[PDB]
Amino acid sequence: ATDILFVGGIDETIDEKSLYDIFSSFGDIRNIEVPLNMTTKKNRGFAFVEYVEVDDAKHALYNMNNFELNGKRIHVNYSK
Ligand SMILES: [Mg+2]
Repeated sequence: ATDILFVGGIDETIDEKSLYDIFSSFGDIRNIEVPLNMTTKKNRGFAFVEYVEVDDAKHALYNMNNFELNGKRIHVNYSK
């Protein structure tokens, strides 16, 4: 367990704004990274969510792994 989550399988509509409003439910977010495709201006299918608190990351990972966002099932892993 770490305070940084690798999030995969995100729908093309998800950006930093929408992922913050989803993942901020679990606790204080230090940083969110959703790289954009410089051609489509859409995400590349993954993000990093960093919590202040490892306990918040653990709660987020339990609750969001295999959860469905906009009709797509997401993958949540500890990063590092
Ligand atoms: Mg930290």
